Amino acid sequence: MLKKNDIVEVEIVDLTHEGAGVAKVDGLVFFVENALPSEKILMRVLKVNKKIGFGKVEKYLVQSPHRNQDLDLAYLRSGIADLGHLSYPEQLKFKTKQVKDSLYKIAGIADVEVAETLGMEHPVKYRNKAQVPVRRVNGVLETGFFRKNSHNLMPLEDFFIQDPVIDQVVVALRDLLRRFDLKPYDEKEQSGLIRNLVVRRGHYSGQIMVVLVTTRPKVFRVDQLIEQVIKQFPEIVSVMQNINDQNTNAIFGKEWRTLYGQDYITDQMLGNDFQIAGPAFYQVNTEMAEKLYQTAIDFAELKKDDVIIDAYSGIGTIGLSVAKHVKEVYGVELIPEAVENSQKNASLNKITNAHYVCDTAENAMKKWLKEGIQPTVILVDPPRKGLTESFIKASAQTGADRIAYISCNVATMARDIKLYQELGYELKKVQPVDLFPQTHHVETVALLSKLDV
Repeated sequence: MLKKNDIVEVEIVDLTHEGAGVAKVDGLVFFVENALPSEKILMRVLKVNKKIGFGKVEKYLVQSPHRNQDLDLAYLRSGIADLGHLSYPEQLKFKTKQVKDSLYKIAGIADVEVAETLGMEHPVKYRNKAQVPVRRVNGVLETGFFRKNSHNLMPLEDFFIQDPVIDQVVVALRDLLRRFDLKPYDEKEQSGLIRNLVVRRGHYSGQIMVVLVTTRPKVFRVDQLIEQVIKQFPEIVSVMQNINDQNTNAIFGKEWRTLYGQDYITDQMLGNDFQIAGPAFYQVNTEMAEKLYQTAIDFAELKKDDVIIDAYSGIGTIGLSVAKHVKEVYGVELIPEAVENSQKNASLNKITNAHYVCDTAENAMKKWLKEGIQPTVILVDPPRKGLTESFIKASAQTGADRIAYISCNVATMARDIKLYQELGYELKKVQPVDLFPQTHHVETVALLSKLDV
């Protein structure tokens, strides 16, 4: 029976969703960082639980031909790129396999085509938004990212999967915070001023918003700091302050202040302009979010007479992306300011057939149906937990023939598919999309239809 710090020769026989190698020794299932299937390693036992254990590679005996040798290990240990040590073609095959297995094991479905995962051509340097903690590390204010399962900042300048100009702004801000003697936040002490930096840069527009996330309102000589950072980065259009005075894992507090310029940037997606506030949700991989939405559009076979419900519409990106293709878009969104933003974004693009309600999806559907609206397509991008039975039955009660389910969690998608099948919908096609390349994340578009069943 294995002990911690034992060294055992194992063959890696599987890979978890989150990118851990799997070995099976002495009745236990071991999870091993930075170890790929068919690799043979000397494994250092780090921890033994009842049915599972944890290990480390002491030495590679056989390295996989699918290993990417050039990845800095910082990106695995920060969880920035959980699959970054796997060749990109095998990353895609793995995400495809996971979708297929979920549909079979959860929904009992084995006869539906699952397309190979849509990948990114140069799957690096892509995020249009940084959220970096600011902490003192080794006595110096640093920017970086937390080690996995911790709040220990790893100082980083190159974030691998982030816009390099954003990386440069974060470094310039780091150095200005140092020159101006501004103190980083200390979670244990609840001391200091600077908690986080959020930097958004338009993928297409290059417009930059700097958010200083601070514990207190007053930031000494911040006007001179702003004066100098905009000298280095004239593309900065907004310097915002968010005050978070709470002991919480949430990034943002309630109060926002504009210190310079605008309180938003403008960026483009599928040909439309979007005004993006500090706390708005906006896909960080614009290049692949465009392909994701294009996939749902293609699956739904959108016609100019279709009436679309954009369920959980946010600041409007999905419905406004399809608005030019369909008769009417009805968006439901629970957050009123998001509805405000989606109305502004419709107006900015002169889109007049997109209408938003702030309500629950069930109540909006009830009222829309009472108003005579006859939905024909529902586009829904549920949270990780999937849809409720109430939502599924309500969406089915609308009579909508096609439902494009944009999932960030294949497991809850397969569960929801089962109920839609009981309700008379057929699962027609499935397309995984690599929305977050180099990571574990599997995004899936599923087409459900009660036509031709």
